[PDB]
Amino acid sequence: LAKGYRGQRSRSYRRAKEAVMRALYYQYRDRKLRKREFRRLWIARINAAVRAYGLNYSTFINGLKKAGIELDRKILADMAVRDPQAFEQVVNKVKEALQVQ
Amino acid sequence: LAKGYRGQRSRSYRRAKEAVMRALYYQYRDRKLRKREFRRLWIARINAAVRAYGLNYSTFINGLKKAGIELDRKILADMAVRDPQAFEQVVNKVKEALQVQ
Repeated sequence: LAKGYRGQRSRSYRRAKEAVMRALYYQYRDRKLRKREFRRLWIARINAAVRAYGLNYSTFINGLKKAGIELDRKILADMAVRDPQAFEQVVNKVKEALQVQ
Repeated sequence: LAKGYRGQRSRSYRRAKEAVMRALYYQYRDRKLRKREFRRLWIARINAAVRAYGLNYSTFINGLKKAGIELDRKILADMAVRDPQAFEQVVNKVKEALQVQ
């Protein structure tokens, strides 16, 4: 046991652990960056979808929250292309929650 | 709000609710699957790499466990190409451990 537990003062240990640390870093980074690329499209797409409805990503979000609708950007973005009419409903239910005087 | 919380028996509900579930089933299937192609990739390399040292994926995993070495096949398949030498050192530790008189 030298890589699972107990950090030997071994000459070989120091080298193997260094390799383990480099695997961890590179992977962790690809994950985060890959994940950043998506969140990027999710918002680009959602904004673009509510344009024709007189809204922008910012207003659609701060509106969804005051209507009690709990949905993620990956779900939002998906719906807009999978079921366009259902997507329209959420928007209306949000325009209703917003425009109230 | 036939989406976030409270499942009102309206036309909107069912429609928007089916949409959510479809977005969920799809994104879930892609993860599982993508996570499944890699799992196969890893094992295929680690095997081919432990080849010349006189072992296969099976024996190498049995050894990693008798020597108390907790490393992922994700980490493993990484080291095998990033630091071939350090990899050799884990091999030699498993092989050693393995033979007992």
